[PDB]
Amino acid sequence: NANPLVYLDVDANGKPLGRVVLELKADVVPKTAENFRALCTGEKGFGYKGSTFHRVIPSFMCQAGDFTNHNGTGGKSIYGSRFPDENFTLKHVGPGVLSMANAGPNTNGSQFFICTIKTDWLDGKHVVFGHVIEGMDVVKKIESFGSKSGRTSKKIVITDCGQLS
Ligand SMILES: Cc1cccc(C[C@@H]2NC(=O)[C@]3(Cc4ccccc4)CCCN(C3)C(=O)/C=C/C(=O)NCC[C@@H](C(=O)NCCOCCN)NC(=O)Cc3ccccc3CNC2=O)c1
Repeated sequence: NANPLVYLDVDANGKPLGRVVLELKADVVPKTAENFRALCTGEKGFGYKGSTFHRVIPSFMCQAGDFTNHNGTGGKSIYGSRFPDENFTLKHVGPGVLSMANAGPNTNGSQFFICTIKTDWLDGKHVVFGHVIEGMDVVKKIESFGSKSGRTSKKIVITDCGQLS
């Protein structure tokens, strides 16, 4: 079975930035990939639609997915509030890596990040589970509205998301 492709359509201050297309590596991390896929489609009754990129740091990563507290302290997975680190097989190889945000070991929920640089120091600490395959330019636009603290200069909103099937 082919790896799922999913999308995020992103606004800045109500103005469309475009579409990010992500391949989820369900072959290597099936459980982590399925959580993200299901949060994109909303099929458990909750997910990413309408939530924000709440922490964006230039030359590091763009972080999103806290649809419960919208500030980096929340989120939940389709398995429960948190689920374990599935494996650390895939590595933070460069820009475009899609990886799980966490608050330490075995705290995956819904928050995720897209790298804008090789973040190798996160290897073995954050579960990588996909990669940008179209729309890296959009990711760079998101990055342009970040700051050193991560606070965004514009409201960055995932206005739609889903699975490309
Ligand atoms: C409950 C839950 C479940 C799943 C995910 C999450 C998100 C998770 N919430 C948090 O921890 C906190 C703490 C808290 C409070 C209440 C409940 C739970 C936790 C709240 C949000 C703000 N909060 C801390 C940070 O912001 C932390 C930054 C950090 O960990 N600082 C170290 C160096 C940096 C790097 O390497 N910086 C390089 C800078 O180079 C700039 C170049 N120009 N590492 C990082 O950011 C590591 C990293 C990596 C990817 C994604 C996220 C994160 C951080 N995890 C968070 O945000 C929370």
